[PDB]
Amino acid sequence: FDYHRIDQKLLQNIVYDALVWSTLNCLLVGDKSVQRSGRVPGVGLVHLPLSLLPGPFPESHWKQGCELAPIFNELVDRVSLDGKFLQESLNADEFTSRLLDIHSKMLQINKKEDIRMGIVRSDYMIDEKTKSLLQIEMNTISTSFALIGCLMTGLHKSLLSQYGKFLGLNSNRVPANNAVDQSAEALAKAWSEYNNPRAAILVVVQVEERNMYEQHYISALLREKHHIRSIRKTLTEIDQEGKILPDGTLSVDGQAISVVYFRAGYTPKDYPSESEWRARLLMEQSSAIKCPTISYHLVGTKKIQQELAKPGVLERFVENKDHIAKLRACFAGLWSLEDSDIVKKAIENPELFVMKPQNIYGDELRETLLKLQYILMQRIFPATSPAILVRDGNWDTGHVISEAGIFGTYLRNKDKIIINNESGYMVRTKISSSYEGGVLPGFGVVDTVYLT
Amino acid sequence: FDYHRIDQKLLQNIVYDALVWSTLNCLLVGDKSVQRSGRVPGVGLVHLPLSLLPGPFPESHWKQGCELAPIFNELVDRVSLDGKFLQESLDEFTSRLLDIHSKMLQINKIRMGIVRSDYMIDEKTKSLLQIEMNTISTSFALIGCLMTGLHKSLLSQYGKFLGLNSNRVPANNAVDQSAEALAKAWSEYNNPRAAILVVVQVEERNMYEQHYISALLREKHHIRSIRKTLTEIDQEGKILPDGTLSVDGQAISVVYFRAGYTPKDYPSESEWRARLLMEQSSAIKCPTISYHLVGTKKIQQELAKPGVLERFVENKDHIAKLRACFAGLWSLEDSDIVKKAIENPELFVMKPQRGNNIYGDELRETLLKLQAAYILMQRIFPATSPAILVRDGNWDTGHVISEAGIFGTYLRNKDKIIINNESGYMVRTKISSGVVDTVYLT
Repeated sequence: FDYHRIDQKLLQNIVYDALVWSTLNCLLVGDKSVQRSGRVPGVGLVHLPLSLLPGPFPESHWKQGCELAPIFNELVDRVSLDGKFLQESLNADEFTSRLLDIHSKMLQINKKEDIRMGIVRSDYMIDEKTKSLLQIEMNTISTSFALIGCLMTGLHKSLLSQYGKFLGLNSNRVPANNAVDQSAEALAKAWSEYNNPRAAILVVVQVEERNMYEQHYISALLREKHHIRSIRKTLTEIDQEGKILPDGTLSVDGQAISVVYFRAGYTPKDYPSESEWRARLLMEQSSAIKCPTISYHLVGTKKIQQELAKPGVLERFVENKDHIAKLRACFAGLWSLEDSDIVKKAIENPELFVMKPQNIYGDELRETLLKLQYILMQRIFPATSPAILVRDGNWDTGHVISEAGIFGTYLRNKDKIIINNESGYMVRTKISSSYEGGVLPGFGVVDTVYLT
Repeated sequence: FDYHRIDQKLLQNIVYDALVWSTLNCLLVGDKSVQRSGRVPGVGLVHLPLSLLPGPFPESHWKQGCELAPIFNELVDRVSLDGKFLQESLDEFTSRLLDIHSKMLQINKIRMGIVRSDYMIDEKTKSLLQIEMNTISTSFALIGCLMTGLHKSLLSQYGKFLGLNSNRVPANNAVDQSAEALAKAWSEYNNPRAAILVVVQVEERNMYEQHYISALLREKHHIRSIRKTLTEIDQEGKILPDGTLSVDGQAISVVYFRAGYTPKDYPSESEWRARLLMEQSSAIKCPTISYHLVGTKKIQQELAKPGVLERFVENKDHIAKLRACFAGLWSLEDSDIVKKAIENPELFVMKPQRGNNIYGDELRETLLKLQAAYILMQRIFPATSPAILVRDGNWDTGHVISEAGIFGTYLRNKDKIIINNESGYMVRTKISSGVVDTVYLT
C-alpha cells in the first residue's frame, strides 16, 4: 500500500523484473533523447515511464466507471447529431473555428451517413471532499494507450503473482483489460459493416510518433487476427496521395479505404498548413467511415463538455432518467458566472471552487469574482498514494495522484447498435504537486489500479 | 536470391515492416553504444542486426543437418565419457578447464546438453560441412526462432510479388525446446523446491533471450530460475553438508550455463572457484566440464582425423552421415596430407592446431616437408548470396555467406534417453569479405 516502506533491495528486484517484462512484451516507446526514434522503428527504445505497483481504487467506483462507458458512448453520438447545438455553443479560438467550418460544410452537404463509430475514453479521478468518482475529460478522438494500458495490467499482474503474497496483494484485484483487442475489434467490425472486402483501413498518424508501436500492434491485430490490411499516413500524405473516386470511395496512395482511424489531427499542432486541412475535409466528404467524424471531435471540445454539465442541458440528449442520474453523479458542478445559477457566485468558500477559461484558485478566485461590481466549477480534491516511479531504468519514491481512463467502443448502422462497450482501460499517474512534481511534464507515468 | 534488384522504394517498405515486427516481438538487444544497455533491462534497446530476407538453402541439405542433430548429441555424450582421450588430446584457459576435469576424474562420482552444430554449404563439393560444434552456452534459440517469425511475416506480405512462399522458411521451436529440455532435467532431478541457476556474463546485451527462457520456465513449466555471474556464485553459493548447491535461499538442481565458455568470463580466481564448486555439486550441469572440453577446437580437430571419429560411434549409418559433413583434416600421411595438396594446393589449407593460415602457392611449405600452421585440411569455398543487411535502423546491400546453426537437445537417466532431439535453428550471415537470418528451403 505504502510501497515506500518496502525494503530497498527488494524494490530493486521488483523493478528489475518490470524492466525485463516491459522489454519482452513491448512496453516500449522511442526514447525522446534519441534523434530518429519517433520516425525509425526499432531504434532508440526505452521502457515506458511506469508506476511499479498499482494504487488502490474502490471497486464500487470502478464499477460505476464501467457502467458509464456505454452511456457516454450513446451521449456522444446524440450530441454529435445536434448540429445546431454544436454550432450555436461554439467565440475566439482559430482551431475550433476551423473544425466548425468543416462541420458546417458537412451540415450543408447533408449526406446520409448510416454507419457511425467511436473509440473514445472517459477519464476520471476519485475526489476526496465528496468521495465521488468524477469525470475530468471526455476524449472523443485519437485516444492513446489501449495497448499501453493493457500491457500495464499484464505487468502488474505478473509482478503481483511473484511478489504479492509477501506484500499482501493479489493479482486478481488488478482488473482484467482487453483494451487494444477491443479497439481492433471495433475497427474490424466497422470495416465489415462497410462491406467492401477489397478496402484497407487508413490510420492517420503524426509525423513524429514515439508511441508508434501501439498503432503497429493494432495494425498487426488487424492483419493477423482479422485479415484486414491497413496503411499509415500523415494528414499531408493524405492531401498529396488522396482522392475521392466517382462512387465516393476514398482512395489513398492507390488503395481503396473504407475506415479512417484517427491517431492524429486532435491537436492544432497537427495542422501546420492548408495541406492538413484539405486532407481532413477530403476524408470527411468521402464515403469512408471515419473513427470519428467531425461532429464527434466537436463533442469532446472543452466548451461542448462544459455546456453539457449545465442545468437541463444533458437532459436534452438523454431520456433514460437512470442514465441522467448516473451521468450527473460523475459531473463536477459547473456554472455560468452571470446569474450564478442560484448565486453560488456568492462565494466565501473559494477554496471549494475553481474558475476555468471558456485556472483561478483560492484568493485570486475570490478577488476575480469580487461580487462583480470564465466558468465557475467545483474544485476537485484528489486521492494520493505512495508510489514507486520507474523512468529511463531508474526508480524513486513519490506520492502520486491517478486518473483512470475507461475506453468505450461504439458502432452502429442506422438504428442498429452493433457495438456499445466498456472496452478496457488505462491509468495515468503523476507526482502530487505538493512535492517536487505538479502539472508541467512529459505526462507522468502509466499505471493500473488495485480494487478496493 | 538477388534481392539487390528490388527497387529502393519497395525495399524501404519491407525494411520498415521488419523494424516494426522486431520491436513488437522483442528481436531486440542492448545497443553497444549505450553504456548501461548490457546491465539495465529496458534501456538503450535496438533491433538485432539482421538480414531482411532469407538466403537459399537446399532442402536435401537442411534435412541432412536435421538428421545429424541427435547423432551429434550421442557423439558428444560418448566422447565426454572418455576422460583420458580428452586429457591426452589436450594454453592457460584450456589448462584451467583441464584442472577441473582431472579433479572430477579423481572424485569419480543424469546428463544433459543444449548444443548447436554450425554448417556451411561448400561450393567445391556441394556439401553441407560442419564448421563448429558448440557444446556449452549456445545463444540464439530465441533470436533464431524470432527470425523465423519475421521472415514468415515478410514473405506473407511480399511473397507473391517476389515469387517466394513463407512456407519455404522452416518451422522453428528452438527456444521452446531449450526450456523444455531444462524443465525435464529439473524434473528428473526430482526436487520440487529447487530452482534452476542460470550462469550469465557481467555485461549481457542479449539478456532478453535468457529472460525469455526464464519466463517460459516460470509461466509454462512452473519452475523458478535465478541468474547469477560466476563471481556472484563464488560470493553467494555454498554446498550444504549434504552436498547440495544453495544459491540465494534456494537449492539448485540445474546449472544452465550462459557464460563460462570464454576466458574473459574468468577475470579472477573467484570465477574459477565458482565453476569448480558448481561442478563438484550434485546439481545437473548444462553441460558438464567433460562436454565443455568436447567442444574445444583441439578435440574437434582430433575427431576429424582418419579413424578417430569411428572410435566413438558404433552405428555405421551415423559414421557415414558424420563423415559426409566432416571436412577432411590431417596430420601427415604424405599421400593426401601431402602429395594431393602439392598437386591442387587450391583445394587445401594449412592451419595451426591452436599463426596465419597457409593457402595457394605458399602451401609449397609441403614440398619443403621433403615429400605458423600445422594440420592440413580440406578447403571450404562458401556459397555466398545477395543480401539486404539492416543495422541500427539502416539498410545496405551486401554479398554474404551463411552459417546454419542446428540446436540439439539431449537428456538421459542411466541408460534411459529421455530427450535426444533436433531442436530448431538460428542462422548467422556475414559479408562475403555479422547479422541474424534464416534460410529459404531449396
